[PDB]
Amino acid sequence: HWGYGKHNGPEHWHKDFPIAKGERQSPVDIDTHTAKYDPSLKPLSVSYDQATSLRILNNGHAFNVEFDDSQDKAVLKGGPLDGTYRLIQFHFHWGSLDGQGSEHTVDKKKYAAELHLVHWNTKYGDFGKAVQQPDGLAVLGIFLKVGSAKPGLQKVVDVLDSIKTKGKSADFTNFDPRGLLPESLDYWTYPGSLTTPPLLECVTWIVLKEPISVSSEQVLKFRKLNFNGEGEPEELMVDNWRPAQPLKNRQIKASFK
Ligand SMILES: [Zn+2]
Repeated sequence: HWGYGKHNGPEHWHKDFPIAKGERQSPVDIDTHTAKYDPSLKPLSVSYDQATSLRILNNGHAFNVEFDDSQDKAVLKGGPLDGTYRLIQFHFHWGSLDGQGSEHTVDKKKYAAELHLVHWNTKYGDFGKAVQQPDGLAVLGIFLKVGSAKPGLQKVVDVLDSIKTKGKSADFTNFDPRGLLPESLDYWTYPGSLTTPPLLECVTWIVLKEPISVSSEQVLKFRKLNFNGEGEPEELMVDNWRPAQPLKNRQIKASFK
């Protein structure tokens, strides 16, 4: 099955998932000079005060912090979005070295990692239905650079020892995703896809301009995770990012000048 190795990584995905070569694939390089300031964009609204985290799961390609999305407790709206999108999970993509790991790039620069907060459009009633729609998801992307610690990430880092291998889950309640956000909500936005199979073209990407900084120890702990299940041969969960895909017939919009 698909993965990030030599024989099953991104360049192979198209064989099972032909949309890999589609017209609105993600991620992309964000050419900051070619992005268009868009005045019709409304302010972005991130309402996470009532978020209910439930669990953390190693799914064999990343770890997801999952939320209760059975009510409007943690929602994204505004910006380029019509309507209300509920937070279902967040996860990261990261590198084996600090010089790579992000999926999106900014003027070809790679960050050490990238946080994805995955939301679905409440008009479609659940995540499974939403991913089948062209406006089904909104993913808020935040770049991580290595420097000072991010205190708000530490609770995540500390539980990773409990979900080292594929299939492991652990209770993860009362985590506040507001501690992972940078000061500024300035963003680029464009229409794209899931960056993991099934690669469905259902995502409005909202990528924040301002990275968060995390410590070297914090990202090191990500790199101790395993793609494999317990008792299978150990392969460190690193470089779980898809490279930048062709922009094709798309223009990236910016909320700022
Ligand atoms: Zn992702």
